[PDB]
Amino acid sequence: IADPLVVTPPPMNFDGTPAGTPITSTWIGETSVHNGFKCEKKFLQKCWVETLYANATGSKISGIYYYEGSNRYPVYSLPGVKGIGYAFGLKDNNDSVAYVPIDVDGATVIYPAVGSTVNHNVDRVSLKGKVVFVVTDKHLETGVYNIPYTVIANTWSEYGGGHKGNNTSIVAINPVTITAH
Repeated sequence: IADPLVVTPPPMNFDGTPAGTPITSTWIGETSVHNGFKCEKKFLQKCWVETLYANATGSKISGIYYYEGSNRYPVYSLPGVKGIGYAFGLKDNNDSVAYVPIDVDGATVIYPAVGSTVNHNVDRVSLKGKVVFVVTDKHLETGVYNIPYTVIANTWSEYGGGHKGNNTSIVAINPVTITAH
């Protein structure tokens, strides 16, 4: 079974602005699920997680990115919203695993990652995500932006051993408001 990962950013206030300006000074809405993907063993058998994949569902905005260190994150448009987009981080919730961009250079391996635990006793991977919103129109209107519930990735598993079937799941952004002055 797999639990959806729904990141929950807090309300934002933005006081202006070139495209690519982040709405907040760092990432927000960090959220994690204990049971990201868990394989269900058949009776008297053993199962483990071999690989997890994430496919970002959004449309990239050409030429706009979110930078952290040597990492360059794509920025996507938000269905229903003009002038604000998002970047996101998604990873194995292992303390040895860093956040790095997916969907760069269709789907992306997210497990194993560098630092992940990998053995036949890993029947469960926990997942963690976060988001940042980015100005994409240099003429962003002032007012109240209501970001709708937005699925941002579909995810799925490849399990090993004797299991009851692979899972699919999602990553989504919970609705949030950005007040632009």
